[PDB]
Amino acid sequence: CLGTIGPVTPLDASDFALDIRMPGVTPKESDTYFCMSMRLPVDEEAFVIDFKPRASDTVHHMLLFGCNMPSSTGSYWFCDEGTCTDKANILYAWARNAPPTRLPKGVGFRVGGETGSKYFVLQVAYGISAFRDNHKDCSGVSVHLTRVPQPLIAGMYLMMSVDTVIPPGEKVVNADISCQYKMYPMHVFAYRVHTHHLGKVVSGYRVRNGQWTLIGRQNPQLPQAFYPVEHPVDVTFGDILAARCVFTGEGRTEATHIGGDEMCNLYIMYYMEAKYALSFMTCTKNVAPDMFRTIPAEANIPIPV
Ligand SMILES: [Cu+2]
Repeated sequence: CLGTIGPVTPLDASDFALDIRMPGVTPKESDTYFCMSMRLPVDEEAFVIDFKPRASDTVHHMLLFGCNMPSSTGSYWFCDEGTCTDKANILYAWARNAPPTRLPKGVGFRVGGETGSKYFVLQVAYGISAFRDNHKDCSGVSVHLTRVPQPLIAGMYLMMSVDTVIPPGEKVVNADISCQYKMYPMHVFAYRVHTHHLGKVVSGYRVRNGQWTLIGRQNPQLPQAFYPVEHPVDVTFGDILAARCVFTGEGRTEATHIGGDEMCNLYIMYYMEAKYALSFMTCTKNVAPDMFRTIPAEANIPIPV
């Protein structure tokens, strides 16, 4: 917190580093989520091509989002209040002991410009010793940006459930998500799963001509970082993306709805060739419910915490 680093560090003619660091916060109670924003210093298009975590020891988890309207203009805030008022687009997730895993060579997220995010929003989640004379913490992430066009553009394919209810006691409830893919090819290289306490497992697949290829499979009670996809999965025009979240209602007194409460989110991080690329994409439907009768057995086997 006596760093001399400077928020923008020029690197060479076309690149700069952005240091995104909590402005000296004091985590009070445990499980505390703090948020801060950082404006891109350029107006034109740039590419985020690398990330370096600068985490304290006590930092459990960090997320980085791109958006155009952070939820506060304050120095920092509590993320309970929200991340961005507009769509918060996840770019990066770090968890202690997870390998955060790198952007592949030639891949960048596109920001700035007419259609790219104007701000980053950083979230830092703290795990706290009750002495320390109000310790100041400046955890965060350094971001590497370039104005040199990248050949491959990263983006997020967000699958989410909204139609499903968990009746009390049911032990096993499936929430299924599926959409037809109709863009240029995307190549999936990482995934993140999100659910609250009732989630057991979250699985994502590419389905082509009735054959299922796993994108990724994880227990959402583990740290919600981005996990790497072993061998990147090409998703192409005509494929279906399918995801299933497995819930419990055991110990529940009343029904639980999948709506912010429970959630079934699968973040599929991809790249696409630059000239055909888009930054986002979402599925919020179950268009092919019948196909889940053929889902691989593995999508139902638990992954204990
Ligand atoms: Cu949630």
